[PDB]
Amino acid sequence: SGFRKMAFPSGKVEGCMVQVTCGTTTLNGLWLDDVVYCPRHVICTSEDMLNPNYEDLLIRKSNHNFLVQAGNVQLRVIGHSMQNCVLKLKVDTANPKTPKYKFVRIQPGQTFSVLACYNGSPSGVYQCAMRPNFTIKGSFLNGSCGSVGFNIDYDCVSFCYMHHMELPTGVHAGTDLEGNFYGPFVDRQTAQAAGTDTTITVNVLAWLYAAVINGDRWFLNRFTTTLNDFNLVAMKYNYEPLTQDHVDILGPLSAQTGIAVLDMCASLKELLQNGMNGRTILGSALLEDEFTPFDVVRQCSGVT
Amino acid sequence: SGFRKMAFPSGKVEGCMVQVTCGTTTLNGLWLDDVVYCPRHVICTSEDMLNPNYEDLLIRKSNHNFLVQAGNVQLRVIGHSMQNCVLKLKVDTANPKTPKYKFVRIQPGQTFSVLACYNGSPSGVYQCAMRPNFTIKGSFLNGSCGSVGFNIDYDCVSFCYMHHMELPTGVHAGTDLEGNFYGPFVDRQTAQAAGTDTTITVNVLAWLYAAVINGDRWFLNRFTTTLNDFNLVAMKYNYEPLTQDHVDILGPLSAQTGIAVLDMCASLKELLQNGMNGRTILGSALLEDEFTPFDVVRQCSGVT
Ligand SMILES: Cc1ccncc1NC(=O)[C@H](C)c1cccc(C#N)c1
Ligand SMILES: Cc1ccncc1NC(=O)[C@H](C)c1cccc(C#N)c1
Repeated sequence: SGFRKMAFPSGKVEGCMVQVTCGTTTLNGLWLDDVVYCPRHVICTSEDMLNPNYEDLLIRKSNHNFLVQAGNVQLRVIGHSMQNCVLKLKVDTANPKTPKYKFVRIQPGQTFSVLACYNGSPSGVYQCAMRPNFTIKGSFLNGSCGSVGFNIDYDCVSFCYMHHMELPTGVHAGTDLEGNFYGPFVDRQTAQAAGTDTTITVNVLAWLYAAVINGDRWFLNRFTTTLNDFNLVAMKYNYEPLTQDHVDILGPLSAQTGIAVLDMCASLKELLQNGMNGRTILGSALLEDEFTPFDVVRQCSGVT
Repeated sequence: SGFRKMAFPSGKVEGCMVQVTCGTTTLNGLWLDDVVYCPRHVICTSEDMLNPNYEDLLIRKSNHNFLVQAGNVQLRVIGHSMQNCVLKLKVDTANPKTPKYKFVRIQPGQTFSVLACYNGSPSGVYQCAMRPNFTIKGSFLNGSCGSVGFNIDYDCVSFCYMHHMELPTGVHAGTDLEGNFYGPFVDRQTAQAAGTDTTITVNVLAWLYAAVINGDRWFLNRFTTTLNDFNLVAMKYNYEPLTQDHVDILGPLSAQTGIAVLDMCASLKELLQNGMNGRTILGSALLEDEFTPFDVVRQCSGVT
């Protein structure tokens, strides 16, 4: 009973967080095996950020200029390399708390947990979605760079995001763990446009199924629709076009509730055209898009 | 930038979770030092739950009937005792992962993180508030009993809640770590009424300050009010009466934004009387009451 914006248990990721300092800039690093990963802008001063030449800036640095502190003890840096927008610092000690892990690049519309950190220490954990425009609406202040996003499948942590930047609009941008930015962003202090965002249609449908499972059914109507008709409405309301791939992953929820996907699309169509009329669904007065079909299945079945 | 429903990092609590089995009933236990804490209904069959006599039921049990498994290894039970609605199982081994901890009883309207667990394994973490009627609107399925709520102050985990029961309305009830229920509930399979709930006024005000800090200011108006006038409105909308104690803890937010508490009460008054008019505040179309003034200060300053 009940449905919450649940994050993964952050324990496995907490054991990997370290503080990385280079010059007078300090941020967070991810220590997996004998490598510490962090945003390459750790080597920049505030003035360098205006128009950095990272290759030239990194050439002035040596292994002894990167200070890595894991909790209370100091790690010895025996190598350094830049991969895209991340720095990889080779250390002489493998992290004894390294969980089973993978580096994955998530698709827009997928969700993940963020462990927000400052000075190598965790402050909080929250669940969010990668927006269709490749930004994340996080909660990050200065010093939070190097904080990571992840998913967990039983004992394996799949790291998908590393925080790098706050756009002038207050939304956030970052990279995968190979240092490739999500979206069109660059690690530079320059105004950068994030694309037009849209609502993650499949996620709203998954969340409407979670509402039915937990007893919120007032929005169910006597109508149905077609993919074409629904997509005409989705376009008018800046929702992502629904595809047969989206219908396929909603199948387990359709099977559990007996509500055909296209019948749920007709309920979504009426909510888009009429609004909530002062009512709520799962404690929300808007259509929630940060739960994927997989998240709803996992939460509603109790997967640990 | 940004404001999220952030939970505490759950690492310290994950290291304490164990599985407790007695007969054919399995639930979660909390292993701190050489004691495992769990709901006393672990000793009941489904039929016993109709009208349990816990003293008589516990008399038929011996130390060897309580199976405690911490991850993969079995703990040896050398003592058992019932304290209110919790069972305390003395084990021959102190948990090597015991964090610095306290047992605290929280007041209604306070917030905390829940680490939802099944069979001793963590599935997710979420932040919630203790409702003024002493229920929590969690996300719990069968097997989640023994999952705990907590807060963390630097290195100290203050355990405040242990999950015990799902009411017929789908809301949740539980105890402090001394086994005293929050609210008028009893650990019995009988329909039980939770009081009339109200909105946590001080929390909504704290969240309106968080919105101002992050740029959502459309709801600020040219008006002010008095505690008496505001409380007339709060009563009409089933909001908790605001006291000078509530005003006192909102002071740091009033100081940061320069918006007097009573001026913020006047904005809240207009939002209660007029609604949001199809607009949102911090990504919400309703007035959010699950962030205390302390949570907003902590999140907006980056406390780790
Ligand atoms: C201030 C702040 C708040 C939240 N998240 C990140 C930040 N910090 C930043 O955005 C830093 C100053 C920055 C500036 C320009 C480019 C990059 C990159 N990549 C990083
Ligand atoms: C089914 C379920 C879902 C979520 N949370 C708890 C539960 N489990 C329960 O509420 C169990 C069956 C129960 C029955 C009656 C009294 C107590 C107590 N104390 C416990």
